[PDB]
Amino acid sequence: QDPARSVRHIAIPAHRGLITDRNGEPLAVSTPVTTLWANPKELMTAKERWPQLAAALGQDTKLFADRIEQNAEREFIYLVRGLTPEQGEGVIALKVPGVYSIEEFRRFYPAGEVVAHAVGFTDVDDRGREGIELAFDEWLAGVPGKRQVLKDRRGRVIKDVQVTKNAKPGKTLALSIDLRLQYLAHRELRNALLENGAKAGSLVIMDVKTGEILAMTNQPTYNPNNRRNLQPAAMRNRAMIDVFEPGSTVKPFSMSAALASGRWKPSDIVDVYPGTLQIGRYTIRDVSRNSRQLDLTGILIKSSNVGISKIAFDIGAESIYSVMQQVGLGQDTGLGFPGERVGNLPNHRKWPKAETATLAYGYGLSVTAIQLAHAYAALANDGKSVPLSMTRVDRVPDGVQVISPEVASTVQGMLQQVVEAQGGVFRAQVPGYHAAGKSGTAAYRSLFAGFAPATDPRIAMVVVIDEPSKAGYFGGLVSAPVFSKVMAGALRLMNVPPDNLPTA
Repeated sequence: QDPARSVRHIAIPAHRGLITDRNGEPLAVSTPVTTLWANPKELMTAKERWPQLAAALGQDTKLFADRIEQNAEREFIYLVRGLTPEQGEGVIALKVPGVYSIEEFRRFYPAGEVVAHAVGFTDVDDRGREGIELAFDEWLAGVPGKRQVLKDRRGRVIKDVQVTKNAKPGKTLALSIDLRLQYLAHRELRNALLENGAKAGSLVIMDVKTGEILAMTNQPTYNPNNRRNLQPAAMRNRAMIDVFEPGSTVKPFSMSAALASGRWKPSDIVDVYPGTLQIGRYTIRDVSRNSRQLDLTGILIKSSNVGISKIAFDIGAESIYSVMQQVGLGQDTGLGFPGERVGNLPNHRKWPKAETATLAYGYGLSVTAIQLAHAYAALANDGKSVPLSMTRVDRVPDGVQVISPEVASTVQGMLQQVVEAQGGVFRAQVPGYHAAGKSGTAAYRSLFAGFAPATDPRIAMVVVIDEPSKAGYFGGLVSAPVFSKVMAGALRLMNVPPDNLPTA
């Protein structure tokens, strides 16, 4: 016979660590629940109790009975996982022979859909599946304990023996996300999609000095507390997973290389007439073709592919590739989110003219919205690229000085003109502040990337609107007004003073 007594092991689930926003607002909270297990050998002695037990478990009478009967020779099965503690005590109070309980936890997400992708969610086993819950799973999960119970020959629990290993609680995590800014970004991106009839979109806000991600929202979104019917489209963390060719939004990096070469200054003029440039078989074409001479700021205002290409041929692709690589376009962010996409930054030993030109005006490389925002953050932070963080930064790390402060300041002023000057991106203007930025077109994505205050930058932001299909309230670039609204609120939520003084 089997021994009259045996010492069996039961895991002790650990309490998963609290996730908060940067201000301590709870974002993911472990909630006590009760799991019930049973010894079928004992249940088989108390069959008249089964229907009441099945009812208390929310299970069908006959499906429940079938399950016990088919497991009659086992000494352990789960009856139900994750009942409320109240529902649990109700089941336990039936006093059915062979019914036992385990204290576990399940997550609740107080901000729900507002921060769905960034926070992510746990699986049925309380394990991180998406977002920060996934990226920091080991930190948040801790380590289960193990305890021993004395059982008899038929698996009846006689008593607790001891705990052999205590559970190590999961550890707390404060995100860089500011829920105040995340709500503003979530609301405005949702409104922009509705008014533009768009498929999807993303918005990222970064602190340019600290590398912190202050907001990251995508549409569609979902309620992580109720995923019954959640469609895969909604679950996608587009800001980190969708790659696209950034188009004219990378011209400022080409310009930074031009100004660093020693060969170009902002007042220089390039003749871009007639809005095309033939290089062998290939023709470089501007979208708008109403220009002849443009200064360097003009090339940006007009999104002149021709103009930036002539500059690129003069300075060489290598110098542009170097800046783009160093600011992180097509490069690992270091954020450690499994499944994050890196995109691609093409390299060559001998750069063909077509590849040089297209790199310079943003085709042939592919990036994510996070990378684009980090790149603009370096430009905004006087050329210093601080590593990205999704967690609160108290001690600011050194950044790599990727662009000289002087070149960065010059480009900031050019991008301020892109927003402010006649012919520029009118609806990107941020009332009460000077803002700086650049539009582009990634079945298209509308892109806007920028920062503010333009003369002393604090915040960088990228807006991506995927496949707009309906006319919005304002004309012009679809993503521009979203930048305007979100930047206006974010700057004020952060108490950033206006930089548009009357000449002081």
